Amino acid sequence: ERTYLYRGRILNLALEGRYEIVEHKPAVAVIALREGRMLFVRQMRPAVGLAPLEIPAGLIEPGEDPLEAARRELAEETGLSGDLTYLFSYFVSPGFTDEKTHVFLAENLKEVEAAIEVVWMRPEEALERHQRGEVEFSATGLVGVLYYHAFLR
Amino acid sequence: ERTYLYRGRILNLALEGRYEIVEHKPAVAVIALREGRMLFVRQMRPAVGLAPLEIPAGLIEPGEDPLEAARRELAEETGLSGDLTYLFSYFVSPGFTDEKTHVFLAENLKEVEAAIEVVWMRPEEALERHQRGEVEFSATGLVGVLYYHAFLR
Ligand SMILES: Nc1ncnc2c1ncn2[C@@H]1O[C@H](COP(=O)(O)OP(=O)(O)OC[C@H]2O[C@H](O)[C@H](O)[C@@H]2O)[C@@H](O)[C@H]1O
Ligand SMILES: Nc1ncnc2c1ncn2[C@@H]1O[C@H](COP(=O)(O)OP(=O)(O)OC[C@H]2O[C@H](O)[C@H](O)[C@@H]2O)[C@@H](O)[C@H]1O
Ligand SMILES: [Mn+2]
Ligand SMILES: [Mn+2]
Ligand SMILES: [Mn+2]
Ligand SMILES: [Mn+2]
Ligand SMILES: [Mn+2]
Ligand SMILES: [Mn+2]
Repeated sequence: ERTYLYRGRILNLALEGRYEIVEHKPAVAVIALREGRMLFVRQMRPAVGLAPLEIPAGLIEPGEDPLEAARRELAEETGLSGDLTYLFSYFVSPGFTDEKTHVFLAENLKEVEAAIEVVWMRPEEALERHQRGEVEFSATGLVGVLYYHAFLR
Repeated sequence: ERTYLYRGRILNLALEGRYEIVEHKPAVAVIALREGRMLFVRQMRPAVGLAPLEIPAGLIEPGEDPLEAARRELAEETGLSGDLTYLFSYFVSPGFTDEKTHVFLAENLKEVEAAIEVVWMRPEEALERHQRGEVEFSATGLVGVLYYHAFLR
């Protein structure tokens, strides 16, 4: 049984016996390569007090499925559309939250539309800047970089 | 300025203006290969109501640095010790929490010690079971699988 301590906009906090649980909407993230650059985004993230390197990502809204949310986030954050393929999903931190992220690949990007900074960057370069302490990653940014190195070279 | 709504054992819930923020201890995770198998673990995770495929992981305790926490978690969860190398870090979900995960590689594993299920499994097989819907991943499990495919074949 869950007891709710807080019902919010983007999360709920519950207790389930001794466990502290944060309920959170599911998310999507989009991996996109063009001319050897990966599409990263950065924005201020008050939770961490900095702007980590992320890939385009967002919450799934009411009525939407993951593919539709992925299309919307890509367009809203970067002005692009592409051919989207589902890759895999993961729980961001299942020791305390149910947030699940669905990850897509986007191909054949086109500008559909001309706060969030678009940062095209070679993944090799993102990984080197991170190893040197120059940038932090979100899980989505790291998953994009590792996926590229595994499968897209 | 943060306003605190809840101060807990493994998180705090705060408001920072319009943002809902969950403070959380930093974590470590350990990627380990032996004879082509990756060291996964599974445990029931009440937040998600299932046991996703993870790698050995845990919270950094008071007094510890990430390397020490990684050594401890590996031993406590799997009875093993190894030669540990720092790889990279990521924020699990920086749109709402400050949880940061430090990821290590372990080599030359040895049994130091004879709830958490140890699951040695080829990463190729973990990825195929996940694509087929048979298992879910945590971020740490997916990062382990992608890192292997990128760098350890
Ligand atoms: N939700 C909870 N609330 C209260 N206490 C808990 C909770 N979960 C576990 N405990 C207690 O806290 C102790 C913590 O066990 P350790 O191995 O250091 O951590 P980990 O594996 O949980 O988390 C490691 C990362 O992996 C996952 O992605 C997580 O989300 C983290 O990001 C447990 O024995 C319980 O006593
Ligand atoms: N902590 C917050 N609390 C309140 N509202 C917020 C918060 N953060 C953003 N908003 C509002 O909610 C809207 C959400 O913007 P969208 O693009 O769909 O989501 P995303 O990119 O934030 O999160 C995507 C994933 O990436 C990260 O890993 C996250 O942790 C997620 O896992 C914002 O415009 C704000 O109005
Ligand atoms: Mn977003
Ligand atoms: Mn957005
Ligand atoms: Mn912009
Ligand atoms: Mn653990
Ligand atoms: Mn443990
Ligand atoms: Mn066990």
